[PDB]
Amino acid sequence: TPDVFISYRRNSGSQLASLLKVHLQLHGFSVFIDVEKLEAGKFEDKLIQSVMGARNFVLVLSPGALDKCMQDHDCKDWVHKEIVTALSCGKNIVPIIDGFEWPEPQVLPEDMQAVLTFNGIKWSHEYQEATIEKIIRFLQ
Amino acid sequence: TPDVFISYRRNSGSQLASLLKVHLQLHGFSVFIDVEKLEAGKFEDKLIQSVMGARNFVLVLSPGALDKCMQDHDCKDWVHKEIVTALSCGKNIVPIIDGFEWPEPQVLPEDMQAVLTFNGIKWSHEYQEATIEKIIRFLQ
Ligand SMILES: CN(C(=O)N[C@@H]1COCC1(F)F)[C@@H](COc1ccccc1)c1cc[n+]([C@@H]2O[C@H](COP(=O)(O)OP(=O)(O)OC[C@@H]3O[C@@H](n4cnc5c(N)ncnc54)[C@H](O)[C@@H]3O)[C@@H](O)[C@H]2O)cc1
Ligand SMILES: CN(C(=O)N[C@@H]1COCC1(F)F)[C@@H](COc1ccccc1)c1cc[n+]([C@@H]2O[C@H](COP(=O)(O)OP(=O)(O)OC[C@H]3O[C@@H](n4cnc5c(N)ncnc54)[C@H](O)[C@@H]3O)[C@@H](O)[C@H]2O)cc1
Repeated sequence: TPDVFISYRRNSGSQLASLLKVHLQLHGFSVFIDVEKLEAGKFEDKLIQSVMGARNFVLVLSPGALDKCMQDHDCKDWVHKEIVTALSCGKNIVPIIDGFEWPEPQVLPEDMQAVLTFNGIKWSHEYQEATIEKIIRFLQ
Repeated sequence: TPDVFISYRRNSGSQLASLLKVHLQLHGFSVFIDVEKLEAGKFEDKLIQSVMGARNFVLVLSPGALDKCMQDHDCKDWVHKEIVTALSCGKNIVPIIDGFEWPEPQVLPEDMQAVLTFNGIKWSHEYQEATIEKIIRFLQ
């Protein structure tokens, strides 16, 4: 029922993810971010259904955002889990690049390596309105 | 003419500072932040005029936000200059605390120790709108 899911890393991406939420809602999108819209019940189900329900998966690539996905053999890391769901479901994946270094794909789990083939949007501190505009152009 | 001046550290606080700006604009307040409002001319002049011009001074205390203030005995650091300006002008100072560890006064320059005597607001990741509502209570 939301159009946009926001996947982010708390310890480096929380503030950016929130700013993305606020801007997109301003522009008429219904947005899921965990802190606003993850409510009662077993969260493993709710989180994954929430990815499945949104056309758009916006992924915040703050510095090191994918480091916990590395060597996540049992799929216990939540950004890992969200990306796989977005990939499996063929979502409109929009990476947002905020000081991220592109790792060699093979440091990532096979089931999320394809995340790096989607075109991302550089988050510009100096030109935020234009960044926001570009993100809206990408959204389906 | 701006009602609110946002002073912040770029390396740790740029996202929060932009998040705060949007929320305050949505609530009808005119906000200076550099990356939107600092325009042509000598920036030393224009910034200081901007602090002097705004009833309210929102200071973003991201972690280590005052580190480059300490031992800054010549007032070269920009967060130091902004604070000193807001103090001298008797501005409504509003600290926003986001993982900031409170320092002993003695480690700060004498000219800006008084900033620690102001009542600050805890930035809550889980209750952002409540945080924003409290900030607006503080503002004049
Ligand atoms: C004039 N400057 C700009 O960045 N101008 C940009 C153009 O319009 C928008 C804009 F503001 F972003 C900078 C000036 O730097 C210094 C710093 C020391 C000595 C001389 C200049 C600016 C401005 C404002 N604040 C205030 O303080 C706080 C941030 O302080 P700090 O986190 O510690 O910031 P810093 O990272 O040490 O400064 C970074 C510098 O900022 C840029 N940059 C430096 N030179 C100039 C210059 N000539 N013209 C344009 N940009 C300049 C370069 O990126 C440098 O890296 C905030 O509250 C701000 O209000 C600090 C530095
Ligand atoms: C259900 N959890 C919540 O945080 N719930 C909060 C209450 O409602 C709103 C809310 F979401 F903020 C967490 C669950 O954590 C884990 C983590 C590992 C194993 C089991 C549970 C959640 C949820 C969503 N995301 C998604 O992923 C990304 C964030 O990933 P990371 O930065 O890496 O995340 P983390 O911060 O390391 O999470 C662990 C922390 O999460 C909290 N916390 C853990 N337990 C629960 C729990 N039972 N109920 C509430 N909070 C819980 C504690 O603060 C833990 O330290 C985003 O894209 C999110 O969509 C990750 C973790």
